[PDB]
Amino acid sequence: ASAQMYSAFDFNCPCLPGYNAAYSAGILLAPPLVLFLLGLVMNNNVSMLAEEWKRPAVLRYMFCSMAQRALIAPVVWVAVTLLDGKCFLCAFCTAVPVSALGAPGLPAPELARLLARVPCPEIYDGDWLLAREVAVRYLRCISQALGWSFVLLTTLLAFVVRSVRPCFTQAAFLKSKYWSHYIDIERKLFDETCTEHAKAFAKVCIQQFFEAMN
Amino acid sequence: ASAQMYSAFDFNCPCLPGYNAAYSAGILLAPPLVLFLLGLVMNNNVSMLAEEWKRPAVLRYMFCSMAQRALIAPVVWVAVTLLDGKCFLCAFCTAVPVSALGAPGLPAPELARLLARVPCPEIYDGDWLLAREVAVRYLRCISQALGWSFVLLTTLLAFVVRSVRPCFTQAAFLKSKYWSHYIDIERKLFDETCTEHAKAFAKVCIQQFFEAMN
Amino acid sequence: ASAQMYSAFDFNCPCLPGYNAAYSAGILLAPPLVLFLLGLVMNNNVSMLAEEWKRPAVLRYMFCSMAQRALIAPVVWVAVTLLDGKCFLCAFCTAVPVSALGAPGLPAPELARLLARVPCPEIYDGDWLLAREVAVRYLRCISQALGWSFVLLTTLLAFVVRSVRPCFTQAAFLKSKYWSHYIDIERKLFDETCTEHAKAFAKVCIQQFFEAMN
Amino acid sequence: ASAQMYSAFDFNCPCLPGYNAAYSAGILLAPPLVLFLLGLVMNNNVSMLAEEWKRPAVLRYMFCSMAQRALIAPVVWVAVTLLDGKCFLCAFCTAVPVSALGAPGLPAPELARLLARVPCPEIYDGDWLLAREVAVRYLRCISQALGWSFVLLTTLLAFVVRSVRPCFTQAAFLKSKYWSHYIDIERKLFDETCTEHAKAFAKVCIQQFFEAMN
Amino acid sequence: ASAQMYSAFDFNCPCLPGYNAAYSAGILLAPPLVLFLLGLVMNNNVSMLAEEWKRPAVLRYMFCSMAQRALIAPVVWVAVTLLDGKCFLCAFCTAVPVSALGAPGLPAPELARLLARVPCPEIYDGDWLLAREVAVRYLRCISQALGWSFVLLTTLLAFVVRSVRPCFTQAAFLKSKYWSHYIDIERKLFDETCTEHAKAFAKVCIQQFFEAMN
Amino acid sequence: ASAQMYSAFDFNCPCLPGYNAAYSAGILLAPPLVLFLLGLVMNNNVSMLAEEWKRPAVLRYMFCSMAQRALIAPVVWVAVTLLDGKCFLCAFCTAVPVSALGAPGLPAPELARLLARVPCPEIYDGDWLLAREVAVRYLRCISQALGWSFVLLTTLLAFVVRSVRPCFTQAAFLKSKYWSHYIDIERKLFDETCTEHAKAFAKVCIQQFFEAMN
Amino acid sequence: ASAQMYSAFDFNCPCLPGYNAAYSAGILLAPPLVLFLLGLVMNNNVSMLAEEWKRPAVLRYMFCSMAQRALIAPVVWVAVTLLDGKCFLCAFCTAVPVSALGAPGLPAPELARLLARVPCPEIYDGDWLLAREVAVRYLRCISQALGWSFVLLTTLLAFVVRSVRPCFTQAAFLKSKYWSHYIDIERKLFDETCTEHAKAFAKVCIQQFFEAMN
Amino acid sequence: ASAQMYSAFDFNCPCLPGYNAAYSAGILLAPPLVLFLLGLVMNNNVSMLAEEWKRPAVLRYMFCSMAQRALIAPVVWVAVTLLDGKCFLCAFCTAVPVSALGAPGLPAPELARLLARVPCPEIYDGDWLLAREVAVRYLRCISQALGWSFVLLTTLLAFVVRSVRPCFTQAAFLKSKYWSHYIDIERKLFDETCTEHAKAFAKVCIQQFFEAMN
Ligand SMILES: CCCCCCCC/C=C\CCCCCCCC(=O)O[C@@H](COC(=O)CCCCCCCCCCCCCCC)COP(=O)([O-])OCC[N+](C)(C)C
Ligand SMILES: CCCCCCCC/C=C\CCCCCCCC(=O)O[C@@H](COC(=O)CCCCCCCCCCCCCCC)COP(=O)([O-])OCC[N+](C)(C)C
Ligand SMILES: CCCCCCCC/C=C\CCCCCCCC(=O)O[C@@H](COC(=O)CCCCCCCCCCCCCCC)COP(=O)([O-])OCC[N+](C)(C)C
Ligand SMILES: CCCCCCCC/C=C\CCCCCCCC(=O)O[C@@H](COC(=O)CCCCCCCCCCCCCCC)COP(=O)([O-])OCC[N+](C)(C)C
Ligand SMILES: CCCCCCCC/C=C\CCCCCCCC(=O)O[C@@H](COC(=O)CCCCCCCCCCCCCCC)COP(=O)([O-])OCC[N+](C)(C)C
Ligand SMILES: CCCCCCCC/C=C\CCCCCCCC(=O)O[C@@H](COC(=O)CCCCCCCCCCCCCCC)COP(=O)([O-])OCC[N+](C)(C)C
Repeated sequence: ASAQMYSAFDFNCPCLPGYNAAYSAGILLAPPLVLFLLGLVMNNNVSMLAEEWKRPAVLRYMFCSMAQRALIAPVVWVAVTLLDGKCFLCAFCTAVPVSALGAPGLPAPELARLLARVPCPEIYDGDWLLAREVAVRYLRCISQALGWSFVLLTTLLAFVVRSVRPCFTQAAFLKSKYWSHYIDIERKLFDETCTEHAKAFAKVCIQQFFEAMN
Repeated sequence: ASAQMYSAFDFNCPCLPGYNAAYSAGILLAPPLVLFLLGLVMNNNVSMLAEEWKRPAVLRYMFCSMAQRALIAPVVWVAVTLLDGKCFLCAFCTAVPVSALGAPGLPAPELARLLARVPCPEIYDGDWLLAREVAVRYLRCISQALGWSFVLLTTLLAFVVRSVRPCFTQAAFLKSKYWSHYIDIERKLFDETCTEHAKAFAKVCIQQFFEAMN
Repeated sequence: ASAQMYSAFDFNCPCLPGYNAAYSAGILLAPPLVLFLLGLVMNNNVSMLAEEWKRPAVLRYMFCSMAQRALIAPVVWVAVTLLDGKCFLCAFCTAVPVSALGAPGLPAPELARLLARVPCPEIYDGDWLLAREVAVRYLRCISQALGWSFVLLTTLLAFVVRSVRPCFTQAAFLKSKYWSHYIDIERKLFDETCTEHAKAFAKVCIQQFFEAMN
Repeated sequence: ASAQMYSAFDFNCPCLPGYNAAYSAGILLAPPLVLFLLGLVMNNNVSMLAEEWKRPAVLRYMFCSMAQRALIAPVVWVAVTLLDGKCFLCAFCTAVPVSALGAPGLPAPELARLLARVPCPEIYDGDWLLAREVAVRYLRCISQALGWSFVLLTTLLAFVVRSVRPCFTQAAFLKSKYWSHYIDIERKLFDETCTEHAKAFAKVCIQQFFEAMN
Repeated sequence: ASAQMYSAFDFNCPCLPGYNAAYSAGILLAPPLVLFLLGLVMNNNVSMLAEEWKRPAVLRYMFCSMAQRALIAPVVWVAVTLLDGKCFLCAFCTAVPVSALGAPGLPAPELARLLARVPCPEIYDGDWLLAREVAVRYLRCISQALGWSFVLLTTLLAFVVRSVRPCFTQAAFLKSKYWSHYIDIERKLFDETCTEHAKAFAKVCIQQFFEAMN
Repeated sequence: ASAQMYSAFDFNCPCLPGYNAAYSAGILLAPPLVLFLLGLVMNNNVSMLAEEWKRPAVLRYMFCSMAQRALIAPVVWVAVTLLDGKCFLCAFCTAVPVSALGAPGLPAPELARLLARVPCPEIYDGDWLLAREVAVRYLRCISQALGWSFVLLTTLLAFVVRSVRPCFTQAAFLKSKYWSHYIDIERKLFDETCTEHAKAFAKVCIQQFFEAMN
Repeated sequence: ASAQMYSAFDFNCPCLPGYNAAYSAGILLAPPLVLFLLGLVMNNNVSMLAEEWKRPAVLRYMFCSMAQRALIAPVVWVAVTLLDGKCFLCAFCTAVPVSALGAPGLPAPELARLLARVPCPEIYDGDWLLAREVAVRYLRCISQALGWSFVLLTTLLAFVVRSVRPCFTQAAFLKSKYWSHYIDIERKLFDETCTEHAKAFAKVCIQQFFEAMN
Repeated sequence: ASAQMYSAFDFNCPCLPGYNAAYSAGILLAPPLVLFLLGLVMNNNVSMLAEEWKRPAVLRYMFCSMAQRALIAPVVWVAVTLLDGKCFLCAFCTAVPVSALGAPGLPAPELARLLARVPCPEIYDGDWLLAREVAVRYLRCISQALGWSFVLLTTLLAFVVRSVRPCFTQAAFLKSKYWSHYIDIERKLFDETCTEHAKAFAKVCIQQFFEAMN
């Protein structure tokens, strides 16, 4: 439910020397933060939970669970961005070593107005000190290697929580389990009494509804 | 049920210096207002609700509920417009800084008749003071950043109503729950009596229908 | 069941100065009128309804209902025509301000024989006083804005009938409800007697059908 | 089951001055007549119906019904032909006003051998007195307007038969209803007796079929 | 099950002056004759039927039925050939009036070696006395008109057999009906006795199959 | 299950004067012979059938049946080859009458090295005595006519076996019918005894499997 | 499950005079050997079978069965390779008769460095002694003929094992049949006892699980 | 669940002489290691297993099983990389024998800056000592041969574990089987008691929920 957005969600990368960090860093942080606290609003175990959490048990449970199953969305929508390589080229294009690993120099301020124009766009000035195909696929390299290094740092970190017992014990987990299926039971518990008691005054008001004219 | 309309619904953007604000602001406000008060007409809990709401309980409920589930359509059809970037370029094209972040100047009134012609269309005059690919993807940038900032302002705002108790208490919600499944019950309550009582005069009039000729 | 016709139903727009109003206004009025009184012929509650409606109750009901559910087809097939913009350009092409918002003039009658040739077709004469891409997408603008203004005038108008009680009361609606499922009941009421009574003379004539030769 | 034939069924339009009326009028009349009396052969209530209809009741029913449900095929396969515009251009191409609404004249007989060559084909002679794109889309206009005027003349006419009582009364309709489900009942009536009586001589001849060798 | 073959079944039309009649008339007669007596071999009511039909009742039935339901395949695979127009152009290309309705003449035998080369192929000699696009779409015209005239001659002829009583009476049809479901009954009649009697010697030979080693 | 192979199974046609007969006749005989004796290996009524068929009843049955239902594969994969026309052009390309029905002559041996190069390939030498499009579509003609003549010779021949009684009588067919469903019955006959008798020693060995440690 | 791999599995054919035999013979032997002993690992009747097959009955059965049903994969993935013709051209390209059936000669070692470059690749040197289209489609011929000759040698060989009794008798086949459905029976035999006995200590440990706090 | 990632997961191959080994070896090791210890986190038999595995039976089981079924993902995502040939060309491009099997030499350091630019990219310098199509499809050869040699080394190695008894005996496997379906049984064991005991205080608190106002 994350990578599908990346198919049609376009990317812009404004080639202006100094706004790049914004639009670059803007797209890598916002969707995670919005995806995180959006799926959290979907789990129905949230509403009353913060209600009684301010008056002064299960105080350390029923919040770690939501924190886990709702924290899979951001970590995937932040890894797929790195592996593509369009979010990284847009940002650090202004800091590629020119005279080496690219020869002649140029003035300082105008150069930033030149090298900043070497993402994907077809408005790049061209020849001097750099060929566009050589600049890219070098920054795309550093992203993907830095990318895979990220997911190792997470998937390994997902091996301790599901293998160690942070808040997984019979202190409140078992007790909180007692809250599991009472509420939905209360849905079909009072509903039968509610639906039945509605039948009490049903026939009473229904008097004129039987027949008369027909 | 919102983004699907944006697939085939064309966009025009009339390159005339002064009507742009209309056609731009026209398309960003109308569909929300029409989508809002259209889904509201779909919920069957609306008809009698305004009926008795003028004679002088549940006065503060049964209207907030409809206001919520029917207010998801506009907020999505107003975010997708920003992220695309065709509604914003059409409007503020007349206020892009020319001499900087774009050099030679020109007369005032004719310039508005020139810069106003730089959306998507292929009738742009061209060279002076601006390249068309540089104008766009700078306004497309400001939209998307302003766009994501919008949805954060909403999805976070969708975290207080579903986590705080605005009109969520046992004052009328429980009482209004008693109105929940009586009406549909009344559908199949009098129907059995109605369908049965119809069988009363059925055999009476059916006398000549048994047989005679055959 | 309306917009699907607009996919393959071609459009012609004859570039002749004076027939345009016909073929333009012809296509915007006829399909509504034919769609309206066609779906009306589909509701089975129509046949006897006009029968007894001329001899001199439910006189103000059982006709407003059909008038509603069968009046959704035209209002949609008349909004989709405006939003496209091909029905409006074909008509008012002869009244676009030339010397402004388009320079040199020309004779009166021949001009109508020129400006009338600027819809979609690729037979337009060309240069003088107007560029074809500038004429269109200005009339396409006025249509869409006028279009959305239409649907607001209707969807809002669809909020009073479903929220006010024009003919929605227990004067004949409840009485007319008594006619609801008697007729279809009469279908399977006399059918069992008819199908049964057919079995009366069945065995009588079936005498020679048992066996003899075999 | 009508418009589908129009997808792959090719059209020819022989550009010969005098056969056009044949091939034009030929394709607009034949498929209706063949579609009409073809679906009539499908309704199983036809066979004996004409049998006893010549020896000298239901004499005015059981033929109007078939005449209705089998007369929907032609009226649709004759409207779709008009709206397309390829059946009309092929016919009246020889009678388009040349000197006006099209300038120099020509000899009479050769002209018919020229104007007759202006349907779709790419063998048109060209320049004089008419541009091919102007001839078509003027005759295509007159067809579609004449087309929609047709379907109004029919769909309105389909509003009197389903709203007036031509042969819809309890004179023979109810009596003819008695013939409704006897015949199919006679199918499974004698079949059980036939299938059963077959079991009579079944075991009789089956004597040598039990066992002996095995 | 007929027109589907016409999709991939290629057509050749050998442009040789004198073999055309063969390959043309060859493809219009053979598939009907093969389709006719092929579906006839599918109806299981054929095998014994010709068996006892030579020793010297139902003598005039049980053969007309097969003759009808198996004669729908050829009549459709012979109409679709005409309407296409590739079977007719291939044959009568040698008899198109040249000097009229097409000017200069030529020698007799070589002309047949020229006009015979004007089907679809792109090896036509060209200019003299005929343009290839004018020859075709004139013979394609005569086919389609002659084609529709055919299907009228058949579908009308299909209105007398299903409306008159050629061999539809209670002379052998009812008697032959007695043969309808006895045979398939005999399938599951002796099968139960056969399957049962097989169980007789089943346990007898199964003696060593119970157990011993295990 | 035959024509599907002809879709992707490529064809080569080596243009060498003297190997053509091999690769041509090679592909028309092998797949039939392999398809024939392959489907024969699929019918489970084959294994023991040849077993007891050599020791010295049903001797003339139970082999004609397999010979029929397994001989439908080759006759279809040998007709589809003719109708295509690529198997025939590849073979008899060396025997097309050149000086007539095609003018100047040439030496004998080199000519065979030329005319042999006129299948589909684009390495044909060209001009003299023959145009490539005229050679093909003449041999493709003779194949298809010879092809349809084949299938008539078979489908008609399929009308005598299914209408005459070659080995269709109550001499061994009825007796062999007694072998029909005993074997599969023997599958579920001893299986119940086998599966049951397995339960004998099941509980005996299962002693240590109940419980002890747990 | 074999030919599907051949769709996307690319082929390389390194045009180097002397490695061709390796990469050619490498791809024709390995996949068979890996497919053979891979499907063998899938049949669950293999594990214990080799276990007791070394300590010193069914010694000649239960291994021939696996050898058959798991030997269908290689024989198909080795026939499809021949019929394509890309595995054979890659190998024997260095041994095509040049001076005949292809004229001028050349030095020995360099020639091998030339003729070795005439597979599919577009780096072939060209003119002398051979045209690339003539070399291929001659080796492609010898493969396909040699290919079909292969499958005849196998499918015929598949007619003796399924028609003769190599290891098909009541010596161990019937005895080994007794091992057929005991093991899976043992799955659901001890499972019911295991699942039941688990219920023994279930209620014992479940004491504190009933209720107390709630 | 492995090869699907290889469809859209792009590949970069940065043509810089010395980073190639990193990006090459980086992509061949990381996904295996991440796929391995990711599927391991999916098997629910892992959590408590490491818990009690540190306090100082089944000590040598319940870890070999997970090690097997979760070690199929890496071995497939490491074989598909070799067979493609894009991971190997990217690495060893700097060590292809130039003067042989490719003539003139060049300086040492610049040469590495040239030969390193001969993967897929279209920035290769060109002519001297090597043609790009000859370099590739020679390294692609060595990969595929080395590739198939790999999978033989594994699939054969997968024949001993499933045919020998490493940890497959009745020492702890049978005992560990006793842990198989108790836990899920404990899910629906205490749940019925938990769901039931919830019904204890259900009616107690439900007192005010029956009726009063209605
Ligand atoms: C068509 C569909 C497309 C498919 C996509 C294909 C491509 C796929 C590519 C890659 C797939 C990678 C999968 C990753 C592993 C997922 C599991 C996981 O992580 O769960 C853990 C998450 O919670 C944590 O414990 C981690 C928290 C670490 C902090 C990270 C900061 C994030 C904020 C951003 C700031 C960054 C700033 C720094 C910027 C550098 C634990 O929760 P869980 O509930 O126990 O997990 C259950 C695991 N299970 C589900 C298997 C059992
Ligand atoms: C193929 C399909 C395409 C998919 C699209 C993919 C792209 C998706 C992109 C983005 C997705 C973004 C999702 C947003 C969050 C939705 C939820 C929500 O907001 O609900 C809230 C809405 O009601 C409110 O409380 C907000 C009201 C704020 C006022 C906004 C003005 C709007 C008028 C316009 C004037 C603007 C003028 C100013 C112009 C700047 C609360 O109601 P709820 O019932 O409690 O919500 C339940 C939430 N749940 C559903 C999860 C539980
Ligand atoms: C993918 C699919 C494609 C879809 C197509 C999309 C395009 C659609 C475009 C258009 C759709 C138009 C629909 C038309 C209305 C149909 C109903 C109707 O007409 O029934 C009537 C027909 O019988 C009559 O009463 C009319 C007879 C008039 C005579 C006409 C001459 C015809 C002969 C030719 C000579 C011409 C010579 C003159 C030449 C100028 C009455 O019968 P009914 O049984 O009561 O009808 C029930 C109606 N109901 C079904 C709703 C209840
Ligand atoms: C994707 C699918 C493609 C669809 C195709 C779309 C295109 C469709 C185009 C057209 C459709 C046309 C349909 C035709 C009508 C069919 C019905 C019929 O004819 O039955 C009759 C046939 O038997 C006869 O009575 C006729 C015999 C006349 C002799 C003809 C010679 C044929 C031999 C050749 C020598 C020629 C030599 C002369 C050369 C000039 C009677 O039998 P029935 O059992 O009572 O019929 C039941 C009718 N029902 C089925 C409705 C109830
Ligand atoms: C997408 C799918 C593609 C569809 C394809 C579309 C194209 C279709 C085109 C054409 C379809 C043609 C169908 C043909 C008829 C089939 C029936 C038949 O023949 O059965 C008979 C076959 O057995 C025989 O009796 C014939 C034996 C004659 C010997 C032929 C030599 C063959 C060896 C080669 C050497 C050649 C050397 C000489 C070279 C010149 C009898 O057996 P049956 O069991 O009683 O048959 C039941 C019939 N039924 C099934 C209807 C009841
Ligand atoms: C659309 C879908 C695409 C399809 C793809 C098509 C292409 C397919 C192409 C090829 C398919 C190849 C299949 C391989 C066989 C799989 C089975 C197997 O191996 O299981 C074994 C794995 O565990 C082991 O025993 C092997 C461990 C060896 C160490 C390898 C190092 C790996 C680390 C990397 C470092 C490398 C460093 C060195 C670099 C050179 C045993 O476990 P099992 O549970 O008993 O297996 C059951 C087998 N069964 C499943 C049949 C019963």
